[PDB]
Amino acid sequence: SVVISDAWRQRFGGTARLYGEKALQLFADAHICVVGIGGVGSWAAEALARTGIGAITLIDMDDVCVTNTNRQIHALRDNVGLAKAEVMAERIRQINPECRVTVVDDFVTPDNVAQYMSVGYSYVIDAIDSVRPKAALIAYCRRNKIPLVTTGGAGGQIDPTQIQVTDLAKTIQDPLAAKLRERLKSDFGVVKNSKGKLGVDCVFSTEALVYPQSGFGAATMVTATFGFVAVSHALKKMMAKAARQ
Amino acid sequence: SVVISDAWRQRFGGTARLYGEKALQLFADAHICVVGIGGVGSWAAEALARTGIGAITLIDMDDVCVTNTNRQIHALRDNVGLAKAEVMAERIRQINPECRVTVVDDFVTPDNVAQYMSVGYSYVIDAIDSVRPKAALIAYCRRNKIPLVTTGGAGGQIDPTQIQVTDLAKTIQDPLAAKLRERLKSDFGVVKNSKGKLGVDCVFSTEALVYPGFGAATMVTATFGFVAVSHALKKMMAKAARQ
Ligand SMILES: Nc1ncnc2c1ncn2[C@@H]1O[C@H](COP(=O)(O)O)[C@@H](O)[C@H]1O
Ligand SMILES: Nc1ncnc2c1ncn2[C@@H]1O[C@H](COP(=O)(O)O)[C@@H](O)[C@H]1O
Repeated sequence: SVVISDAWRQRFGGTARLYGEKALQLFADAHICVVGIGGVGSWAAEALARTGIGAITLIDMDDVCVTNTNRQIHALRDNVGLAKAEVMAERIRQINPECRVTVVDDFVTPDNVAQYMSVGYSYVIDAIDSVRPKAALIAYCRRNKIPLVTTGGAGGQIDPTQIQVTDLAKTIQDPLAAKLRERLKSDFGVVKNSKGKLGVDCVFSTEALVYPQSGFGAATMVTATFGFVAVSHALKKMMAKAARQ
Repeated sequence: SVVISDAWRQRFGGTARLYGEKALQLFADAHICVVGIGGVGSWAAEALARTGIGAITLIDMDDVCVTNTNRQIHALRDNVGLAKAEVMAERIRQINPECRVTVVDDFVTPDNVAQYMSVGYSYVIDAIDSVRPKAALIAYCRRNKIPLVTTGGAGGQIDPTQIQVTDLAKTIQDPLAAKLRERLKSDFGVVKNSKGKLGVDCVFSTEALVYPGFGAATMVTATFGFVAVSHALKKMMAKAARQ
């Protein structure tokens, strides 16, 4: 068990009062991986750190670009050109200097997924946009019963009150999730069971897509909320599993 | 009237692709006030900045405290003891150096609300927690037809998906909103109309409250702020539309 220090309780006393003391230790002992530190994942990383999660792995090899500014928490003038994962790690150490943060400066691929998932995470939050690796990550977590939550496309959306969680097989107005389902079947033989489910939790929105005005655009209000609903769903699952034990 | 630089178009290309060029220009010309830079308002200030809003005022007098860490974007070790509004202003300038950020290092009170509120804001986001000033700010904006969105209670809640916007008269499960309508009536004679509405937009959640000083979580308090900002932008855009 990670030891909760007096400074930890000052930082996260509001966490303890919301979720209880048992959950505070559960979160301090957790190890959560965020794959893709972008429009969804950067805000997922922020939320985990601010809810007293004791260890966080960040996996991404992209750098902060000026064009990230609309929707990524790490996109500031002074960060531009630095590695997203490294920049987010430094911000997490500012939120909670006792959080153990690991940076994997790499992309997940069908060939390295086993080694990066081999670590035994409490939860994986998949926030990547490229469909091939996303399918491979999902296929691997599902087969190995690794707790995972994924996200459909967060672009082309303006209403954060329509964001919610469903089985991946049952999303709508999400072309990314549809391509994902195709690739899961075609490359990994992962298909719907009899009850019509893939057994994979997906954050999506019922909102009708807003097509490019002036690729799809995006807004913090929506993309960040994707990440926050992914974190809330993961924490809730973790707590349910602990109580069940 | 703000001339959108190319640097601005590089920052907010994605904004333009989502809301359109006309909206982008409307946001660059807007001036939005955020009152209370806490678990709700700090994320609202952030969303405002990252959506290309061209002028932002922040009103708060409190300092960043370690206990803020669970739910406020400016709560970081090196910021502790600095004025929240100034820390947030500095961050906004790092998001968009061309943004015009004004810090009011004061609390809104029933005696200074007209002086601060009547600067001609495009929109006011009220994210204050104290009931009496909050009633006063709502009553003033509503009497003066200042576009306002207010936020109810964000603490004691774990489910960001239950957050919504409705007329302040129709909120449920929110004691802060209930106390506000009471105070509005008693101290300002602000009361429901014919249609049952008070004519005030309120961000609230239908979730039943979790009693341990409620706790709070970023995933919820931030989403209150994000939903306030999306609502304000929708209303401004709809008003622009209808020329
Ligand atoms: N295979 C991958 N592994 C890890 N991160 C990825 C991978 N593919 C894409 N990403 C990242 O996922 C993030 C997607 O965010 P966005 O551009 O905001 O949708 C970006 O930061 C990408 O660099
Ligand atoms: N009358 C007021 N005028 C402006 N800001 C206020 C007022 N009362 C409270 N606040 C701020 O509202 C914020 C509430 O945040 P929280 O404590 O997270 O609800 C804090 O940063 C307070 O300092």
